[PDB]
Amino acid sequence: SIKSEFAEGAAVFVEGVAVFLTMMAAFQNGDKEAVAQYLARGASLYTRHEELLNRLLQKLRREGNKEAVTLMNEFTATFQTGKSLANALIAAFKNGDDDSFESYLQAIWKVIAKMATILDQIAKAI
Repeated sequence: SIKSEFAEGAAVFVEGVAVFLTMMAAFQNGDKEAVAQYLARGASLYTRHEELLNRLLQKLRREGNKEAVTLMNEFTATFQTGKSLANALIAAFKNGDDDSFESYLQAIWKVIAKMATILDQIAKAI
């Protein structure tokens, strides 16, 4: 159902946000081995989330909920376009470029915050 897919996607979002916050703290504390593990985990969370977003969008389009569809479109467009920032973050990790890594963490967080606002609006429109 729409509600089942939404709740499962929300829980993956919560996991990803938590991992991201933990990764920012590890980076600040100079624990790069932990940062590497969190970056690897974020990758599988991306795949898990993308599947749930697809499933939810299919169900929303079939039921014809216009407000929820347009919000979900913005969430998914941001999720997909934001992959470019994630790839740059990974590149900075591989290059040992901590200044760039820091910059992308802070820019990504701004996007995550926007996505969390959209997600709350989706919950109120389903």
